[PDB]
Amino acid sequence: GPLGSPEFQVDMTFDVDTANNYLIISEDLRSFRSGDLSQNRKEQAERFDTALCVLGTPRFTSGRHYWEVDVGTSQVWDVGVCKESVNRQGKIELSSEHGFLTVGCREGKVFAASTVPMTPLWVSPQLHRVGIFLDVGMRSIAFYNVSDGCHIYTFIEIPVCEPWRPFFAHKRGSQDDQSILSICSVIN
Repeated sequence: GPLGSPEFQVDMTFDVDTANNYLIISEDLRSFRSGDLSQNRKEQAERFDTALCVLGTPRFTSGRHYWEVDVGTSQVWDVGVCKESVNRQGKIELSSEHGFLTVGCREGKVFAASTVPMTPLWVSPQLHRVGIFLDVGMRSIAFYNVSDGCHIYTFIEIPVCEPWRPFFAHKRGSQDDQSILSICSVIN
């Protein structure tokens, strides 16, 4: 991607204790998608019971951290970070005032960031890979289009009193829809 300083690439995976019942994760724990059946999993506070969401395993409390998410052909998604202390049961309101700093896409390729009110975004029609840079020191989190390094939105003056957990969400477009969200990779 456009990340010039590789040292900040945070190779991660998803945290299964957080995934919602209707979310199927891959074996390498770096891809997922909502679905038909209900994966009856160990019900717990760390797991969303209603919304189709998962959390990256990391827990950032300081430093600069970068990771990429491929949203492929998905039509409905949300990416970013949420506070470790956010409520995971019931209605999840994507609001920076509820602890959610995300960028999302809805039906019709409409883009929006979770500010208060929501900030509309005009991103490339061919977008499919989002670059995220969490900078706790600068109290900001930025989003980028990985295909050309174009800046999408940046949140500033974000609170840094508790760990920030990578956030993810996805809902199929149709029964046949094969779209998936996958975290991206590695290095040398």
